[PDB]
Amino acid sequence: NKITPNLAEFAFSLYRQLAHQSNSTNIFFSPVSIATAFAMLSLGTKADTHDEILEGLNFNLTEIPEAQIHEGFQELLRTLNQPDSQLQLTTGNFLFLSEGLKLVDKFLEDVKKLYHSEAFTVNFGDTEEAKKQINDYVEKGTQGKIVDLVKELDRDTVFALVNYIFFKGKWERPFEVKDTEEEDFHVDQVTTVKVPMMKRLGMFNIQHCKKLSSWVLLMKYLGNATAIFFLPDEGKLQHLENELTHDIITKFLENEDRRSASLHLPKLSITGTYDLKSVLGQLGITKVFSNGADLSGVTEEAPLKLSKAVHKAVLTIDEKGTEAAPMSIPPEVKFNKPFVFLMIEQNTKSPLFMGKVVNPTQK
Repeated sequence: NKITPNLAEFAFSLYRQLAHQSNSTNIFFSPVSIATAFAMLSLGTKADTHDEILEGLNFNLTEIPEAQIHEGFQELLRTLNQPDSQLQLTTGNFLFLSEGLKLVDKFLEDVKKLYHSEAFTVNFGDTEEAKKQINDYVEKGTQGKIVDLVKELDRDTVFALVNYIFFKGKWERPFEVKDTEEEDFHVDQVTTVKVPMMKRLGMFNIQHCKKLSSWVLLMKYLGNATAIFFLPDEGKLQHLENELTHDIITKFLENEDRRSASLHLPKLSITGTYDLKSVLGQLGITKVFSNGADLSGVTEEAPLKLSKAVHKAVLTIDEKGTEAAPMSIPPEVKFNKPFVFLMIEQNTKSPLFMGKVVNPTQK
């Protein structure tokens, strides 16, 4: 591809932003899902409001232009939602604009054409009636999987953006279920939760990276995906999260050896809701949320500005995989403690998902 280099960093710089604010919760989101959502939204913005968004995603408009970025995002977004694509990954965008605006046509047009997104006008006057239409709009277009999302709306809201994404993959080489069994997972030096622990002795592209001071495991997905797990040495969690860099993962990936290992990957299902305004705000993206907001590409009547931007992602990890099938002690590698992981898109290498698991039970 050609944006992986930047989304990769966006992914990271986005991560150390949500992690900074609560090193006690699980963290899970799709860097691509979001960039896509703002790259999409950028379509209806102009001037600085516009350039500030694409830059905020680590793009340098003077060394590459939009009419190529949008090109790249769409090439990737296809890969995922594609036809044969049985990777089981759903994702979309909701756009709620205050009813009473002659919204430019072309916009809605492009939006629901390339960036898989739908627009719905609502009555922001009634703080509760909008809350209602929305929570319900979402619960309908989400197949009833996301309920009562928006807990509480604002008062002067006039534009709201909801971005979602569910994912549950099957591995190339699956785990027998008769083998998984409950085990201790040390979330803290004091707390300990019991959790189902999938286990399998196999040939892995696992290796103990000294630079990151942590075991790094690679697990291929059935499809155009790949998951990389990082198990950090005692108290090296913080370090790991600090020394991570695209150039490093990139190298790891390149290598092609493989050695015996006894894996203890935990069976888990986690999600993560986040309010982007604040975070992206820290990452440079402000105008679209401020007052000047140049959203002329969306409406030409009154002023307008993104008031709320929410992101919900859901992941499920299990033993599922392709239906099918005393001489050198292999290293035991048990993920029974906080660990960081990242999902890559096989073709483009872009960062599909990113997270930390601090408690397999927490929600």
